[PDB]
Amino acid sequence: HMMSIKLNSGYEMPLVGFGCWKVDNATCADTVYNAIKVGYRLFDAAMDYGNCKEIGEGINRALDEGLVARDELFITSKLWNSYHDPKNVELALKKVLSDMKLDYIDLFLIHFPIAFKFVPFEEKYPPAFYCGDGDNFHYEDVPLLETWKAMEKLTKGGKAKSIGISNFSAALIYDLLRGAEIKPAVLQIEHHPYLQQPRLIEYVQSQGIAITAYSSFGPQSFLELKHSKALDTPTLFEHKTITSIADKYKKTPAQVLLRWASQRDIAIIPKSNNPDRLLQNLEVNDFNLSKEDFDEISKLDQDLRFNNPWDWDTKNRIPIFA
Amino acid sequence: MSIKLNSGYEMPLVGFGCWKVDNATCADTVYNAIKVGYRLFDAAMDYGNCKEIGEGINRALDEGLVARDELFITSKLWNSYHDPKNVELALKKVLSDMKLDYIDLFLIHFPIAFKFVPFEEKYPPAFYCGDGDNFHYEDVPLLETWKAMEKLTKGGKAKSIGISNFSAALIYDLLRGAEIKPAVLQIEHHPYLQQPRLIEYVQSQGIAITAYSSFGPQSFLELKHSKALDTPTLFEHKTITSIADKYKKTPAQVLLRWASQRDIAIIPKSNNPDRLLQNLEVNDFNLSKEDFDEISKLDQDLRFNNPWDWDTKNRIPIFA
Repeated sequence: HMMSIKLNSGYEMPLVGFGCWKVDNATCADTVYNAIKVGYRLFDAAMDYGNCKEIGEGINRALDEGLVARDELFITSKLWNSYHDPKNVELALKKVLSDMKLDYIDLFLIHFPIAFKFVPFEEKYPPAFYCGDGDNFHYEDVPLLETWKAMEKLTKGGKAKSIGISNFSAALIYDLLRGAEIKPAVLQIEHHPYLQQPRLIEYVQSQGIAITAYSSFGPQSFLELKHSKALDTPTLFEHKTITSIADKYKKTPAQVLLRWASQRDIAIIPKSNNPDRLLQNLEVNDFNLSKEDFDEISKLDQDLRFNNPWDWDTKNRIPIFA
Repeated sequence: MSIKLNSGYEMPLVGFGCWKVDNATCADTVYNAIKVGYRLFDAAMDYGNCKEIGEGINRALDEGLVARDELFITSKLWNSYHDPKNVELALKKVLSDMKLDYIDLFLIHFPIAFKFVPFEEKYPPAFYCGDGDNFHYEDVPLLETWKAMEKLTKGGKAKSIGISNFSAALIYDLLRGAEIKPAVLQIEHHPYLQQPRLIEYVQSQGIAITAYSSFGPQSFLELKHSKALDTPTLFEHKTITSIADKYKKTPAQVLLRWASQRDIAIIPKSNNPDRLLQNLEVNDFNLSKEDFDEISKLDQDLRFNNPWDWDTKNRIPIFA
């Protein structure tokens, strides 16, 4: 019995899934398949990762070999910024289903509250930060609610069982719900002990919207730690608060960081090409953090965000987190 | 000194903030301020002193001390009137209360939409939503309210329109469906809450910024929002006082110049004629690049005007 979240859409989402963000294309199909074998059922994808095709190979391989049924899996993808124009939303979902070789996805998210200039799929895919003009960014004047209304229409046809958002601030969600007929089922955000955004969490969960975390391990390189305003922030794998808790339960820092989220009903999507870690991540809910552990971890919040589109376009700063 | 708004009109960089001015003395205070040389007056439907402000303005006008086109009157659409049909009714109420036939700037006070309350039932409604102490809200997207604000500029009853307490992410989205860019953004702004990227993005869009609470937190509950051990008032912060000492100025002048020198409009208040004249002298002195660097270190995201604390049942997350 793996844990799941009952979405407001009526469908169940596994609490612990496999994040395909940053997974290399060469090994992706095997990694996905080997994950399904281990027991993973949710797989987090996106139009911008560029491995949707390889993810599908792993899925359909498991389906063909009879390791699982389709309704047992939970497939997430994300509408990239280039396709916020309502005319291109349905086309984007078709593109996802085509690449992954699936008849439907379980969750389709607006990847960012950002609308790049539409780049035809034939011109470039994944478009990433290309907007039809070299390295220059260009944007479309498409309010988020217009894109959401197109997302709501997708659910009428079944091609997307549930719809959601990613990287939306609480203020944006607050306004979006004023015009939404269907509330988002899921909000995905950067979430780790250094970026805890407790009031965002409280408000979003108060609305019955599930939350998925990415970057659960926090910053792990120079530029990622450079966002800190403190003098010498360590990685959460070395922070004394994490290692002490980890040592106390004979768990790894990674398991503590993942359980810190899942135990608060925040879905996690870790990745791993290591068999021992792959099973450790899946069974991360085998121990319990105490009230005292949570109080100590809450002290680490320092508003350290290292996935910030502000750093994308230097000519027109993207202020979604400003 | 003034700043030319993207609407074409000039807004004085130093105004008189009528927020928290007592009704009994507001009219004389406003009138005396005009005599000293003040031209911008920052009002709001929720302040409860709109009539008294208009009294001081019209007293000066009747005496010929100033012409109406020399004054810049700002008011704010309270949260109860975000439903488009109530937007023009709200402005008409402001104009009637203040006894003026047009306003220079009309701001959406907050990105929050309370349940409408008829003007006869209670005015100003404040946090009343037609149900005792319970808060109730309306599903009116901000863009719908803005479209009604835009319509107000076509009839001249409001020369310019703007917003207040909007985050950059909200402005980013609002401009996607806006025919008229907001002319002004008013926000809490002080060395403890500098929001530098919000300032940069907003000013890069041609939008003027007005600061309130330029002196920072000055009481126990206001300072309590700090996560630090013992935050002092900015009047006694060593970074502020050292700058004031070497330039032979007051901490208040430093705090105000920290905003005005960056083209951020200020709206202090005072009943002291000498302090009133002092505040009008913007370019009396300048802060150095080093001064700005030292002051920037004080930013700690200390926000003490947060609607999160209004409704404990349905937390208002506009700053979360």
